[PDB]
Amino acid sequence: VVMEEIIKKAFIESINNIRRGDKEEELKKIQEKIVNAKKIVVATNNQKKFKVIRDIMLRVCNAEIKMLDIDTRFADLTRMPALTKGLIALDIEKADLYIARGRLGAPGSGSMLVILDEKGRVLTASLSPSSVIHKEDIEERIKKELIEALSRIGISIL
Amino acid sequence: VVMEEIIKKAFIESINNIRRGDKEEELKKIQEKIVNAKKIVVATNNQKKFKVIRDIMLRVCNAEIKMLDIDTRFADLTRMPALTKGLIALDIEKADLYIARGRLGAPGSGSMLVILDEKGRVLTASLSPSSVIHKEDIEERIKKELIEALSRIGISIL
Amino acid sequence: VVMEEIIKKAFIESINNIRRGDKEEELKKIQEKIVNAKKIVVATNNQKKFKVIRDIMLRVCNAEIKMLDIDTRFADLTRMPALTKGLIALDIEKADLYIARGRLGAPGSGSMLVILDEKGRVLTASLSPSSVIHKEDIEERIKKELIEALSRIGISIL
Amino acid sequence: VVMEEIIKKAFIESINNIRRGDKEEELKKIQEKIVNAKKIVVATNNQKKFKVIRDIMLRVCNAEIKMLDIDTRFADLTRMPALTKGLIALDIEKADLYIARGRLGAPGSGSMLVILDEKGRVLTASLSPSSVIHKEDIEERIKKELIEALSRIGISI
Ligand SMILES: Cc1c(O)nc(CC(=O)O)c(C)c1OP(=O)(O)OC[C@H]1O[C@@H](n2cnc3c(=O)[nH]c(N)nc32)[C@H](O)[C@@H]1O
Ligand SMILES: Cc1c(O)nc(CC(=O)O)c(C)c1OP(=O)(O)OC[C@H]1O[C@@H](n2cnc3c(=O)[nH]c(N)nc32)[C@H](O)[C@@H]1O
Ligand SMILES: Cc1c(O)nc(CC(=O)O)c(C)c1OP(=O)(O)OC[C@H]1O[C@@H](n2cnc3c(=O)[nH]c(N)nc32)[C@H](O)[C@@H]1O
Ligand SMILES: Cc1c(O)nc(CC(=O)O)c(C)c1OP(=O)(O)OC[C@H]1O[C@@H](n2cnc3c(=O)[nH]c(N)nc32)[C@H](O)[C@@H]1O
Repeated sequence: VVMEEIIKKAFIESINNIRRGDKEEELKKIQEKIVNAKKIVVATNNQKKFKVIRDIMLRVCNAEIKMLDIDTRFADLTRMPALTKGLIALDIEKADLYIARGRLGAPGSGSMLVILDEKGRVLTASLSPSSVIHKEDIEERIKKELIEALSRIGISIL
Repeated sequence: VVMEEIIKKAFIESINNIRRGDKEEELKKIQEKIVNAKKIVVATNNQKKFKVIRDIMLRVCNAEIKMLDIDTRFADLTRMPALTKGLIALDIEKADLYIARGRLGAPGSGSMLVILDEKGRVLTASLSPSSVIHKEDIEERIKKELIEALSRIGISIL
Repeated sequence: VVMEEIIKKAFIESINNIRRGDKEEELKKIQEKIVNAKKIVVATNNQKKFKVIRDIMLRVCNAEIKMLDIDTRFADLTRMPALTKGLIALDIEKADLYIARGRLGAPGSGSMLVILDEKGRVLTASLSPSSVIHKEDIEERIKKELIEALSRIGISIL
Repeated sequence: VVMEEIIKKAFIESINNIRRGDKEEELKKIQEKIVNAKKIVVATNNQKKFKVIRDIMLRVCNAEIKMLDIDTRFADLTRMPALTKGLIALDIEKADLYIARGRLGAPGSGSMLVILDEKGRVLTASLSPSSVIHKEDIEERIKKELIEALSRIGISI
């Protein structure tokens, strides 16, 4: 069953007041989309971030993985910058999966890393506390963020 | 300074490539908006979810706290249901803060609790894994979500 | 060239501040997307709305055109109901093009017809005044809306 | 009523499947928000665009009307740049209304002018064809878009 047919079913359940939350078939399709991704685009031009992401993703799938040629810092003027960055990458590059990391919402709100599919659907995300608070190396932070975004949909890096 | 003037500064930084993450003034402003709120709307008609949220928020601020008299489950046909739920409350109720909890993304993607201000800005949020995995009492889940959403922007419940 | 490449050039212009509005290549690519579409989904379960749009779209392309099995009225709790209806159709059906027609914005704001591409991108659109004013048959309104949305990107129905 | 209550009424009609389009009260309320605005922000730092919009809006209301100090062209990397410009101005300026004009959607998709209220709700909008086609002066174009955006919610200059 294709993702669209799985989502159709969820939407019908919601409309008709029988939706009881996420279902096993749905989680499985999510996992499948990530693990089976053949091409992955990371919505950054910052080589530091890219390498942390790429190395982890290589433990889970057999995709070609690349970053962007433009600076996505301008997403930082939007309401939800991490998400904006993911849709910028979706507009300019064809891929199976898009991974973005940046600010969650307003200045002050900490960070969000998000994984989108090829139509811009939010498959998974994870957040860190504002760097003003945690003060960890950005490298260690992104690593923890990616790993938690995967574990929360049943994907272990082993 | 006013929130709008704080955000203008952040935006100027990003436009001109000198933005080095969240700043103290920015964190402080968010905490202030939450701690000083006079009216809070919880973006549900579900009594159980409301009570859990309210009892916590009364530990941190002195607001009148109320829930909605419409079912926001129809948000579940949109891309980011939890955010959609916040913006429905924003459209139909006047408050200083809006709290919503729902599915993060596509079916299977787990949960998001989000706090929005007076103009729909994302102030903070937290996520839980797909209920398919964690399998916890929802009321215990929402407690953990709200406390982490507060703690990641410097607000302690104790 | 591929749409992604075209958009990348535009974004590059914008970043550098040499963007002087839409380009012939961009118009040509939009036209191509529409005229060459093989499958079109109308984001509605309303047979009247469907028939109007179908018969017009058949004058411009050789697609299979269908509607949905679910009522996309629930998009009418969101900020931008017409756009929300398009993104619901995108989530539940595969197609080259999605056409949605509903309320522009807040209650009282009149109507929007919008055409999206297979990744959710906005190709063209058109509006009618609020029905409280114009008082015309819905089918006559949708016909005029569609024909406008097509002529403003250089597509003639004649 | 307050706008929030008029909106709840409308949403309730929708949930129950009895919504039969816009209503006179909702249209009145939109007109009211526009004509009675005391402050308006034009979401641009472009003087020519600002001036065309200001001179028209001064015929409809008695507001203070101002533009931004930042270039909102960075909106042009998002899916719907005109709307994004609106919500940038909302984030950095208090006002009763916000007016933005820029590209509707994808490169090549033509223009949109939009008017948002103080919570970012979409009150009205208007579109022009791709400039590649109409080939008009941008100032004539914006005059026509604002006028149509006002006239479609019952506001005559
Ligand atoms: C509608 C919906 C959905 O499809 N998926 C999720 C993700 C997930 O299941 O983790 C959520 C949170 C959701 O939204 P909502 O907060 O409205 O949850 C709807 C229903 O889905 C089940 N559910 C949601 N979150 C939890 C949870 O944390 N624990 C348990 N036991 N059930 C849950 C409950 O029956 C609940 O009434
Ligand atoms: C632009 C931006 C922002 O204003 N705030 C935040 C939230 C926060 O500061 O916690 C983020 C994540 C952000 O986006 P981006 O991922 O582009 O990070 C921007 C810059 O802000 C700093 N920064 C962001 N996240 C971290 C972190 O986890 N650790 C450290 N040390 N610095 C960080 C770095 O200078 C980094 O290059
Ligand atoms: C950045 C941008 C774009 O890529 N496409 C469009 C649609 C279109 O070209 O029809 C617009 C409106 C736009 O946004 P903005 O209002 O910021 O226009 C950017 C530049 O694009 C040109 N332009 C935009 N609207 C018009 C117009 O109505 N007439 C003419 N001659 N040029 C125009 C001008 O050079 C202008 O400085
Ligand atoms: C839900 C909704 C709404 O509240 N307002 C508007 C703006 C407006 O009233 O002008 C629209 C377009 C709408 O969405 P939708 O296309 O789903 O219409 C819902 C119903 O609202 C009435 N309606 C909408 N557009 C027209 C129109 O162009 N002509 C007429 N006569 N009725 C209309 C019809 O009863 C229709 O069944």
